[PDB]
Amino acid sequence: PEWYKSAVFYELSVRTFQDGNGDGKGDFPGLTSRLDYLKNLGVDCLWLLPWFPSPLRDDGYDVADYRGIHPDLGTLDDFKVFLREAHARGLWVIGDLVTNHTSSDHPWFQAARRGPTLPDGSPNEYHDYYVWSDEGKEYADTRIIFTDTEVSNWTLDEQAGKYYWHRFFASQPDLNYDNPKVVEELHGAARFWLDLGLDGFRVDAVPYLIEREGTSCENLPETHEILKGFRAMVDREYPGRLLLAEACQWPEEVVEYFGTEAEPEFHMCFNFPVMPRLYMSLKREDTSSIREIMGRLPKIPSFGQWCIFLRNHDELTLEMVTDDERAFMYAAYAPDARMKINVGIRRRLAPLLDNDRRRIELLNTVLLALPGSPVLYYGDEIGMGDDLGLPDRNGVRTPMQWNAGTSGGFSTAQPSDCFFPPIQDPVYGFGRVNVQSQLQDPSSLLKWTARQLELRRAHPAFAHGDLTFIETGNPAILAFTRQYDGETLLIVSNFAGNAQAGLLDLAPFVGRAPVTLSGASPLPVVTGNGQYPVVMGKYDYYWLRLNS
Amino acid sequence: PEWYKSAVFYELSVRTFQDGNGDGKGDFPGLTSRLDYLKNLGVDCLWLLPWFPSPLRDDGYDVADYRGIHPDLGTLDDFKVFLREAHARGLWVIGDLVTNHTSSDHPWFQAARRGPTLPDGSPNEYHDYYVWSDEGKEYADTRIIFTDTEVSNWTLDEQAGKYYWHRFFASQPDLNYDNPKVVEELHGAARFWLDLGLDGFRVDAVPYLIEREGTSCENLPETHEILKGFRAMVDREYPGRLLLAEACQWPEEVVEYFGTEAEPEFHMCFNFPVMPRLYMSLKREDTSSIREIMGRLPKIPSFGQWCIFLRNHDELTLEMVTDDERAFMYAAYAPDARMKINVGIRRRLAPLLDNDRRRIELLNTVLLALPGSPVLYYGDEIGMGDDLGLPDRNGVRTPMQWNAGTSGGFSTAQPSDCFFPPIQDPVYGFGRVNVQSQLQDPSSLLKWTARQLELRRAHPAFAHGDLTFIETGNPAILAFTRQYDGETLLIVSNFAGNAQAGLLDLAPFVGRAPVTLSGASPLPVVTGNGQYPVVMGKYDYYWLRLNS
Ligand SMILES: [Ca+2]
Ligand SMILES: [Ca+2]
Ligand SMILES: [Mg+2]
Ligand SMILES: [Mg+2]
Repeated sequence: PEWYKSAVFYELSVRTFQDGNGDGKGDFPGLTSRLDYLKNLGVDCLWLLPWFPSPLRDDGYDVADYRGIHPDLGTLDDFKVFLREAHARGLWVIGDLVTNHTSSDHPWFQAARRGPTLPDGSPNEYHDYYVWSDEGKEYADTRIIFTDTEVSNWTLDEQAGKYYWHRFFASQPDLNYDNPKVVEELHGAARFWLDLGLDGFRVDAVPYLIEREGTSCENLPETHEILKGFRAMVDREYPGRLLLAEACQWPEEVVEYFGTEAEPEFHMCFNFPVMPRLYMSLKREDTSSIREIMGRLPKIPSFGQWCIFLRNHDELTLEMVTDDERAFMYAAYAPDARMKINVGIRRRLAPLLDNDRRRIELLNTVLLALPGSPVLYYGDEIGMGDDLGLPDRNGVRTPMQWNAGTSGGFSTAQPSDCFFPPIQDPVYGFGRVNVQSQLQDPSSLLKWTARQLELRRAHPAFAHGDLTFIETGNPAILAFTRQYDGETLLIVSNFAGNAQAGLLDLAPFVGRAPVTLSGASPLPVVTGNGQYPVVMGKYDYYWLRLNS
Repeated sequence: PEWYKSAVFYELSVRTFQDGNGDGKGDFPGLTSRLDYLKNLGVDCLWLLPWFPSPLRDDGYDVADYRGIHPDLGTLDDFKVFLREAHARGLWVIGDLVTNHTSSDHPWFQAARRGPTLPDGSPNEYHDYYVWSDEGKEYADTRIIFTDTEVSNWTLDEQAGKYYWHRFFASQPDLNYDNPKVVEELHGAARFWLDLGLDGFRVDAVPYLIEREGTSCENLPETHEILKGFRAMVDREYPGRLLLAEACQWPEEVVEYFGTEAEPEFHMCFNFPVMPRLYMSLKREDTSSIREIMGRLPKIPSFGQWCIFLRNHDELTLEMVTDDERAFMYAAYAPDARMKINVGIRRRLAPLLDNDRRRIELLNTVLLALPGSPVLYYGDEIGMGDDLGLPDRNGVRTPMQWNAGTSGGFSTAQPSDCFFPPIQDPVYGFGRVNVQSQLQDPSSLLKWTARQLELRRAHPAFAHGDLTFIETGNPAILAFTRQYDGETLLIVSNFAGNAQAGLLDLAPFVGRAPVTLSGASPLPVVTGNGQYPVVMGKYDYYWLRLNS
């Protein structure tokens, strides 16, 4: 099976991981010097956030050169050293392809804004690279994604005297994918990095590629068309490489980004639909929305694999939940208005869960036990907090906390000279929360995460097995089976904060012997009608094997 | 009924708790300013470690003046203000009465080592306050308690040309309790403090008052008589004041330090027999130990109440335990040789349990649920560690860690200037383990301990009920009821580090529904023959209520 199906992912920003020269910004030489840490954590694949030259108006997602390294982060040779040294340890590394839009400082758009026709006689080839409007009335009935900061997806450009389109900030003008010249430009930027030996791409914001008047301008077939062209190129020209899609839509729409077996698209998509339902189910102590939303995801093609996660560099997004659910999630997890941003919640995993390690453990359990490949977000393995006095989603991207020395070992610059300030409070600051202390503590959250990934890595049914929900008689208790290659695991999880009893329907497995995955503690044989009484402590997780 | 039966005790030492004036030594003004903290934690009664003038060769337990305040800790003035502010918060205060022995620098031993008769001709009435011999040959068949330091319980005095008796250090000569003037002198010392409003005394080294030839010199009939007369004096004269006794012995001998209804002795005694079995059942994952030794405890008088603890200012003592049990304890809990001392182990609780919060919560659960009155060792509520670079048993008496500031908030003197250095290592140092942090953390151990304590006081069967073990089918699971005034608690505890199944024998309670104590979540009703199946996750505790 493909490497990505068996891999564990780790999402970092090199501007925020490890500063190597005291300017207060993370860089590639600083990341390289930490590769052993990630290896020994149990990670296989590093997903780096954008590293290209950029004014950093959307923290680097507004690219002004698709084929360079941002001068903050080092040189193209620093990048090459880092790639051969990650590969030498057997890590894979994937990039972030920002295909929907460039920065307005990108030279294509400095060219395009001159207008269809140059001051010179001739037509401007670059004008058609972007999406222009005389009045800016097209594509109405089209939501605004960045809702706390933009009032329209059209913006007036003094130079061109026309309107240009942008799904995100005005600093990020959309690329026009109806121009074949733009599709080649994208292909050629991907080739440049694959040629360097990068292992693949997380492709950002795929639903918003093609616009069409009279539609929502999400998930249009033309978009899927272009995406299949990209997969067809990679298949032909770089077999083995991974394309991974960010596509925050509803179950029915997300699954289309795998394409089909006849016409493949992405190898992987994030499982955005479950992520918010995990959090809500913990507050209602009812797990049915996990079962409902999981049950709407169809099966995916053979090459496919879900990517599963709890948090990331962005807001905990609520754009694709019911209106009732979003109101509930705000009251439950954003009690201060400062905690919201756009249509989401800008908080890290530990503070979302009141820093309760029993809860952090339970959720990481469910992350690791669901059909997919897990991606961890840097710092959640040590329980990092957030800095809510920082603009946009930056309070969730503070520097990695390595020890209790200057700026948590991230830099020898002082906290207020760092790009973002490292967190310094009594609960989450680097005095209390850092890698070094957790390397020496036998019962660390970090030690726990490592040992828990070891446990998954010894049981391939987690990566490759099917999934079937067991009836339980108690909505607080979620049980399911993962089956593959003969092995049958049974995962049992309590979303309630006190003891719960359940009655599992194990009728398909009468005569079988449940043992724990850790130390094979035996449990009673499934007998009779297979209805199986269980009791569970607050936030307990049972990882079982049903022996035939 | 009697206030000590229903109280939570907290053991601290003034010198290491809080320094008010910045000389690096804890003082009574500093302790006074922290009474809010202990009141809020849920503590009812402070239990102070010897505060008297001393050369501190055994850390205050070698007393040189029974009626004063050691100048390190302030004046008798400051101690008065302390008792007032404690009492104004509804806090009882008991002291330590060190009764078997005094310091070489006590005026009595100075006067006594001047021979049986003086230079002038008169008799020396002080020579007989202490126990002398000419050859040092009486009382073999007697052990050395400080096996690591002392080779004989006799020690020649250069100046008196005789040997004096001492159970502990040669710096702490044993007082002679065949001399009735000594008894009066102790009643005189106790009344000094009772008269100031102290609420009682723990009496240390109580089993060693009387020596007799041919005998063990422990637990002697004449020893209980002096004690019986101390109880009489107190009851007759300061009624309602508490007498607590440290007596590290086998169960059948410890129970008679209560004496009887006819002849009362102590109100309370430390339950030394069970405490080392909690630790052994954890490692063996086998609670048979605890049940064996609890059944060997005979019933106690009506005024009687056990005092349960996990740890104290001393080594974890293994003297009163089997050779095989001691070898098991050392291998499991003393990996390094200098963690051993005096047939014991000198580590604090959190290091003993590998800093595993699940293991720490579990044993605090059992401390709080066994029948008796619990005593907390200071800093265990936040998870302090120990320092083995300090001699003797001082490694567990580090300054209380209040916040991340200078010397952990214990003093403005910097760490090398403190009486004992405050701990600074990466796992248990004050930058990471401290009170202010855990006040702010919604999910801290300090907060878990306070909540668990107020969950206990809400259910008076813990303090007063009886105890009945319950069959379980699985040695790793301990289960028992506490019954009192028509309330039946049910306590189920998993001492294994993975999931365990049990069959709870609940026949008496058929028809009744087990209800969770935290949140009132109901479990299914006990049907059929009372055989009630359960599963439990690693180190789980269930605190249940049975309702008819
Ligand atoms: Ca677009
Ligand atoms: Ca004596
Ligand atoms: Mg730098
Ligand atoms: Mg002082």
